[PDB]
Amino acid sequence: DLADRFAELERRYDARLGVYVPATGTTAAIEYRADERFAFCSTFKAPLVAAVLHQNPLTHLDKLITYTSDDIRSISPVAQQHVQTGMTIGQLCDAAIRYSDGTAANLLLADLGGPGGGTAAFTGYLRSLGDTVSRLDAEEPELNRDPPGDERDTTTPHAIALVLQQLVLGNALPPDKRALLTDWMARNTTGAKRIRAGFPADWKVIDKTGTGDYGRANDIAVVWSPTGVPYVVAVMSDRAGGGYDAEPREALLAEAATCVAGVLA
Ligand SMILES: CC1(C)[C@H](C(=O)O)N2C(=O)C[C@H]2S1(=O)=O
Repeated sequence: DLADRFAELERRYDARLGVYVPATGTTAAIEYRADERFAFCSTFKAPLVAAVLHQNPLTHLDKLITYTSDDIRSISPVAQQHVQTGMTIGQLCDAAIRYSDGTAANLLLADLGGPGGGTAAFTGYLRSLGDTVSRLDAEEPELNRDPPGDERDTTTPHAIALVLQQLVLGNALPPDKRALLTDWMARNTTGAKRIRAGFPADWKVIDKTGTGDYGRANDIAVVWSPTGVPYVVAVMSDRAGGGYDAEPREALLAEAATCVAGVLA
């Protein structure tokens, strides 16, 4: 029956909607176009941070990187200011999760090393988790620019909810490292109007946003009930009908999350 509202919301905002919530002991998985392929956009920058953290000791974060003003290419609120200081690996992690800083992301790919500036190694890293579906291919900004139909730079609600589960609630990082990821996602600034705006205020919310062309709007989050029961919620959207220059409708994500809340209480 919840399938009738997702499709109802799909009809209202002229969109395609993806939705996965892993299952608990006490609630069944929520599925809508779950195993269907959506574009990452800026959602990759979350698992990327666990990638550095994991193949790197806690002393790495105080390593400094310098960069030319010809590396700065995507939206980069934090990067274009520090072009003369540099940014330590750690600051680049804060940047890339809290502000979606596009350059910071590209340098953290470079820091994984190997072919196609560290995309090979970063899909690499997704496979250690179980994800044999998702795959990053380009750097910022082409991964947002891909045409709808393309299998490149894509994941699924099913695939990415499961990755997140393992990184925040799971044990795919040791507790010391697991705390940085979660704190950075907990003071994200880009999420105000998506999953956060659909759940009541006494639920706590950590999230990493993504936006693209062809109407792409994306949120992956971990949420906590007033009693402290966690869950994982993945919402993904696009609007190819509207053109390459389609507008992304944020309301659609916040509506869908209110639907999910109804079910989780
Ligand atoms: C600049 C982008 C490629 C992309 C874009 O070009 O549309 N921007 C958004 O809407 C989020 C930012 S981004 O993903 O860094």
